[PDB]
Amino acid sequence: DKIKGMFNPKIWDKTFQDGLKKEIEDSQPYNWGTIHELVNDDLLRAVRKEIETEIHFTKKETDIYRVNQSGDLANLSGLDWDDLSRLPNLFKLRQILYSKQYRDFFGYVTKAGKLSGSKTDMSINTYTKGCHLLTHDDVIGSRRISFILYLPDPDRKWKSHYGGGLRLFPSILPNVPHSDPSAKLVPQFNQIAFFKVLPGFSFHDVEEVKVDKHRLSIQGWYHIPQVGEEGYIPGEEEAWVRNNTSNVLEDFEFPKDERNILSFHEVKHFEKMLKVKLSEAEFTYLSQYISPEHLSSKGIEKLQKQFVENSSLQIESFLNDDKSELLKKVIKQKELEQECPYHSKDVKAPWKTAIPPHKARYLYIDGKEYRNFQTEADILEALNNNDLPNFQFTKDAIKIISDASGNSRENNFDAELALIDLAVFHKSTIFKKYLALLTSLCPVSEQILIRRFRPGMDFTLATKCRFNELLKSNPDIIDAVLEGTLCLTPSAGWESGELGGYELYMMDDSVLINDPPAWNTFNLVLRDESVLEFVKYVSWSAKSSRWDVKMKWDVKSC
Amino acid sequence: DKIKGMFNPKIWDKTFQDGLKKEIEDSQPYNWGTIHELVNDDLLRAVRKEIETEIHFTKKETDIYRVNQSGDLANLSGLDWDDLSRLPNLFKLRQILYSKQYRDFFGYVTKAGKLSGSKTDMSINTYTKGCHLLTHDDVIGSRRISFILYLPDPDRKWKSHYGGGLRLFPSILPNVPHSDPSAKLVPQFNQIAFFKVLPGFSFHDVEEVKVDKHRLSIQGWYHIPQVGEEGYIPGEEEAWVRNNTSNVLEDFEFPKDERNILSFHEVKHFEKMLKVKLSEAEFTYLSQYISPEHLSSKGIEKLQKQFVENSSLQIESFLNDDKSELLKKVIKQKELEQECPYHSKDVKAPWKTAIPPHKARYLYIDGKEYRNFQTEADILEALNNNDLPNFQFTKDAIKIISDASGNSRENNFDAELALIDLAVFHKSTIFKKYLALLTSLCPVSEQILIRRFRPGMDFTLATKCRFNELLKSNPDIIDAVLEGTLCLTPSAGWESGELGGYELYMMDDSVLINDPPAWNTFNLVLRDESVLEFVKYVSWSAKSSRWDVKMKWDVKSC
Ligand SMILES: O=C(O)CCC(=O)C(=O)O
Ligand SMILES: O=C(O)CCC(=O)C(=O)O
Ligand SMILES: [Fe+3]
Ligand SMILES: [Fe+3]
Repeated sequence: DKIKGMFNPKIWDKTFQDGLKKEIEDSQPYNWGTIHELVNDDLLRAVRKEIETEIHFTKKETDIYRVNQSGDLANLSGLDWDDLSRLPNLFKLRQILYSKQYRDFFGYVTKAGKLSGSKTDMSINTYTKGCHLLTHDDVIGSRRISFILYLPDPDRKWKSHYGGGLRLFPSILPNVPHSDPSAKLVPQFNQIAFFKVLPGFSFHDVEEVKVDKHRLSIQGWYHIPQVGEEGYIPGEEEAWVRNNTSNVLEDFEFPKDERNILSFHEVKHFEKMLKVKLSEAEFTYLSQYISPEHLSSKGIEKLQKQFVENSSLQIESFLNDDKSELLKKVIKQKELEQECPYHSKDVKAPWKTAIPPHKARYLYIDGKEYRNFQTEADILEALNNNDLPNFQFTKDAIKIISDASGNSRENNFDAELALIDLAVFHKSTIFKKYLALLTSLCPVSEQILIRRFRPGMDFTLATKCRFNELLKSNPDIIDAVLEGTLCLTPSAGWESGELGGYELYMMDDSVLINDPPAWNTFNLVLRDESVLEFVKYVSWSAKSSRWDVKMKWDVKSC
Repeated sequence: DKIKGMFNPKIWDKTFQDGLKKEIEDSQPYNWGTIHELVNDDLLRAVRKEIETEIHFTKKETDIYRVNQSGDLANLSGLDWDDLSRLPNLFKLRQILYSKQYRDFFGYVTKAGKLSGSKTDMSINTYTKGCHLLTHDDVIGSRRISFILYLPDPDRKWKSHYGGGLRLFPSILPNVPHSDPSAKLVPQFNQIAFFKVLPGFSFHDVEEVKVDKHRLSIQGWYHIPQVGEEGYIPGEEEAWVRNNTSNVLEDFEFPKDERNILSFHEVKHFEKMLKVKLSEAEFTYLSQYISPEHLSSKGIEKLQKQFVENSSLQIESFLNDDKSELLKKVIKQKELEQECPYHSKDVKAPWKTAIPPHKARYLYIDGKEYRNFQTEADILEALNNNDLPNFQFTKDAIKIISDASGNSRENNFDAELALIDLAVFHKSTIFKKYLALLTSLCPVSEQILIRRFRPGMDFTLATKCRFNELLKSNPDIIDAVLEGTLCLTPSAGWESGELGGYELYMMDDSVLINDPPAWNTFNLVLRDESVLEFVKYVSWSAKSSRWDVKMKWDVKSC
């Protein structure tokens, strides 16, 4: 048997097979398996060499990933699955993996039943330093089992600190993965990792590659049997796709994309002004935080003109010298002298973790009562007991925790307190008057968040604004959300190192803004329904978190 | 001189006059004066006797006062200012008070200028136990100087503990009086108190009469001179009335009549249900606070029917036995064993004082950061820095104050903590689902306040609901405010003693609800634009404060 002989002879042994089936049954957080030294060593070495000589990889980055790919439609990479003339060993590899012999073995140990021999579905990718793939479940089309065969250097050990681990996530509920993974597989040459595709459950990701090494892999899927194949059931595939394609789940997303309506006093002030002038006292108040260049008569005129022309502002050195210096000092001190929580269970007041991880992950201060979501019950409690932001109470709580601890260089809340003070400034009636002056728009609601995006952990994905549905019938209220981001990231290397963390606004060139983290910048965007936004995953190589203050307002023409 | 001789001879003495003018100039909180032994003693004694024999007084109560009056249009009291046949001494008294001789004296010492001799304007009233007159400024029509001549028993001293003091209020700003008075005059027979009417400033009230005594007085006004009189200036009166008749001041009112919009999760739950059923788990949650009789299938059906027919509910024994007993214990303990603040400066977290006192006075917990409004600056700071309610943070702050003090029978916050727990129950998603079930209305916003109305201090006046102006164009949102009051007043005697504190709803029989304070009642009223509501001034004779929880929701047909 020329097929059987191209695999490790152990895989044809009944005792081995039963042992592996048991391993898979007993695995966590959902059923998965691995086999070491799977394929004939000479064959797999020859495949690696063919790939190196015949395939050219191209970096592709999206919100969800950065991966060096070879699957371009025109086959300019050199990989054409319809014509493997220059890769005969790869041809042999695909043939043996989709053989009846292997499929019968593989379907048995995974309890997946019959698998398609003809619907071959493989991809060849490399992950180099900074490459990653964020949380997802693989539930697409007729996929039945996911597999990844790893081909890093056969004569060197791939090490845990290299990154590139396959990580698997437990679930709080179906389609609601826990923020932190519970298993990690470190890939080696000729090792295969695999799992039955599980709608709602099979959440996994590829840990960023943290060093200058090349993680080469062949990712594939076994599919539901097709017409004329063993195990084919007419209608099975159609039913599977339908049941996986066909908004209760938004309840499990935190923070909520919700704004609170402003006071009668506030709205009157904005209306009165826009039906042109700030008092000297009001300018004095603004000058406590904002640079003089953005408060001068001609500075304001320029900003007003820019907003009219672009429906956005990108302001540099937004905060004045005093506040910029204060914030830089306290943020740098926290970055360099304090320990950051790197698991949601370890996050303490005033911080929360954005969830679920197939949508976002980051730390935030919202001014609401402390939440740490580890169980379904924790989430249900929050939903039954909505509370509203209160930044002064949050400040108060911080002082009491701090005074109990001693307020040292290791545990002080100087950064959080300074950032909350900044949030309170932006919550002030006078700030919103200034915002109204710049935009000729009348804020009627607000949400303010302080965010920290940790290296190797944090990101958001491309999403649209959420309109205040109670305000939809109001003809004065514009069909848009005004969104501000005050970036306070003190480290460098973001652009040159491609460290992620950039704020991206695009139309659904479609890119409106692509802004790597910087220090003391203020972005303002009037978002209509279609505009997409995200903050890119922050690389482990970043020398600080991305820190910012995120602000959102419903607005009326005034 | 028959006129001069009917007054104390001292008032015609230049040295006396100048001394009095100086007293008035140097007085606080606004210029006022008093003269002792003003009138011929025999004359004033004869006037008192005529009043006792010839005038019948009738108790009249409104939101602002309770006073035994004699000014009925038909003159059934026996007092007819056009025919004093049976009161010739009263005739003589009016004549001398409006004489040129007296007006020249009175106008001089008050720096009020000329006064009308013909536009006589007097009223005769008695204040008996429980009678009072709340804060007001006397600024009506052509009134120039206010005076009150007191005629209690001439042969007994009126004592401070009798009450019935004339109290004068300082101002934070024009038309914004301080909550607490800064001067009090204790009336005696033949004593006159007076002040120039001052738009924006001349705020005064009559302290409740606290004992079974009869405070008889003649209140009057001197007016701007009329045509043909000394000092008449054509157009003066018209200009005065115009400048006093012709909404910035709502900024100074606390608490704000403002509701916060509910979460997306909440509104979805109500919509889903009303487009009929609560789960067993939801009933279990409700049963923690609410009596079984209001959660049963037929109990609910009855309430639903009552609300359909009346657009209101009046529920007795609302809370279950466990919670009723807990709340009664802690409220009674606070009433009987702890000291209540009786000046706004003495009110501490978590309590605030409703202001200004010509509109309302009471203590409330709103869950917002602590405020104590003693200056204009204090108010302006709050207005520039709006914050939102957070009951858990309020609870947290209470524990830290309590643990610093020792948590004794004298200083514990057991009542406040139990009341906040109750507020949190009513803030729960499941409670609002139950509310939606009872009413077939869909809450979309909320405000919850805990209120304490102290004996001898606290009240509100008749006002309409305030619509959420941002929601006016929404056709689904009903032009009404749903309003709940959970009364938790543990003392008795309210109705029999006429102790005030009643909750009054009336159409602008017009009375919808007149409900004296009781224990564990829940009133629910769907208020359209016109419906007026107030809580009547609580008598010093009440044996506890009125305690309640006030709830307001915007609602849609769902
Ligand atoms: O390379 C891996 O380990 C897994 C890749 C993956 O999950 C995917 O491409 O869907
Ligand atoms: O009787 C008093 O002392 C004052 C009465 C009063 O202020 C009034 O009737 O307007
Ligand atoms: Fe995958
Ligand atoms: Fe008065």
